[PDB]
Amino acid sequence: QDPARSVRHIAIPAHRGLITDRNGEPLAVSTPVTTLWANPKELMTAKERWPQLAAALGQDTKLFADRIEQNAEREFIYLVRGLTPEQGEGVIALKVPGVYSIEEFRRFYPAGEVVAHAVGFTDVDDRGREGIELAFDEWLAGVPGKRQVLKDRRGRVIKDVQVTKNAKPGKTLALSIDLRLQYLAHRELRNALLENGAKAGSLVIMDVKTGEILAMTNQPTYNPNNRRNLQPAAMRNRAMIDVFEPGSTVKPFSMSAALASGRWKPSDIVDVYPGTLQIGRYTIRDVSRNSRQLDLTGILIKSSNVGISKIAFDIGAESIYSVMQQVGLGQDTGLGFPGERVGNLPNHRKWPKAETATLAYGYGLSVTAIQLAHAYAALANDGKSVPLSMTRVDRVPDGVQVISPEVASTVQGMLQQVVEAQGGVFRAQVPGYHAAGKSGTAAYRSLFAGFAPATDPRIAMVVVIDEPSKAGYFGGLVSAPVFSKVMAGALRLMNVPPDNLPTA
Repeated sequence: QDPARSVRHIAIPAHRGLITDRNGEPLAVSTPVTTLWANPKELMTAKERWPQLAAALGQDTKLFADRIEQNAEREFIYLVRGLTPEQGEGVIALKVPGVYSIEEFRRFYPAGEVVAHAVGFTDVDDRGREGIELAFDEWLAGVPGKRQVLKDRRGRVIKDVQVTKNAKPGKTLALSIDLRLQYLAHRELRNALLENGAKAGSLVIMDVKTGEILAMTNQPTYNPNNRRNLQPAAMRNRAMIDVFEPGSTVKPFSMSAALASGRWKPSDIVDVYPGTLQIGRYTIRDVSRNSRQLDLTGILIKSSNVGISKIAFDIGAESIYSVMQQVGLGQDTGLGFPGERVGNLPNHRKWPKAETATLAYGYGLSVTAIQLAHAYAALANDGKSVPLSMTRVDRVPDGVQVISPEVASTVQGMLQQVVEAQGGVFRAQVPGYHAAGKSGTAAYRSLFAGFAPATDPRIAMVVVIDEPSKAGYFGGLVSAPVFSKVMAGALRLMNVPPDNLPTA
């Protein structure tokens, strides 16, 4: 016979660590629940109790009975996982022979859909599946304990023996996300999609000095507390997973290389007439073709592919590739989110003219919205690229000085003109502040990337609107007004003073 007594092991689930926003607002909270297990050998002695037990478990009478009967020779099965503690005590109070309980936890997400992708969610086993819950799973999960119970020959629990290993609680995590800014970004991106009839979109806000991600929202979104019917489209963390060719939004990096070469200054003029440039078989074409001479700021205002290409041929692709690589376009962010996409930054030993030109005006490389925002953050932070963080930064790390402060300041002023000057991106203007930025077109994505205050930058932001299909309230670039609204609120939520003084 089997021994009259045996010492069996039961895991002790650990309490998963609290996730908060940067201000301590709870974002993911472990909630006590009760799991019930049973010894079928004992249940088989108390069959008249089964229907009441099945009812208390929310299970069908006959499906429940079938399950016990088919497991009659086992000494352990789960009856139900994750009942409320109240529902649990109700089941336990039936006093059915062979019914036992385990204290576990399940997550609740107080901000729900507002921060769905960034926070992510746990699986049925309380394990991180998406977002920060996934990226920091080991930190948040801790380590289960193990305890021993004395059982008899038929698996009846006689008593607790001891705990052999205590559970190590999961550890707390404060995100860089500011829920105040995340709500503003979530609301405005949702409104922009509705008014533009768009498929999807993303918005990222970064602190340019600290590398912190202050907001990251995508549409569609979902309620992580109720995923019954959640469609895969909604679950996608587009800001980190969708790659696209950034188009004219990378011209400022080409310009930074031009100004660093020693060969170009902002007042220089390039003749871009007639809005095309033939290089062998290939023709470089501007979208708008109403220009002849443009200064360097003009090339940006007009999104002149021709103009930036002539500059690129003069300075060489290598110098542009170097800046783009160093600011992180097509490069690992270091954020450690499994499944994050890196995109691609093409390299060559001998750069063909077509590849040089297209790199310079943003085709042939592919990036994510996070990378684009980090790149603009370096430009905004006087050329210093601080590593990205999704967690609160108290001690600011050194950044790599990727662009000289002087070149960065010059480009900031050019991008301020892109927003402010006649012919520029009118609806990107941020009332009460000077803002700086650049539009582009990634079945298209509308892109806007920028920062503010333009003369002393604090915040960088990228807006991506995927496949707009309906006319919005304002004309012009679809993503521009979203930048305007979100930047206006974010700057004020952060108490950033206006930089548009009357000449002081």
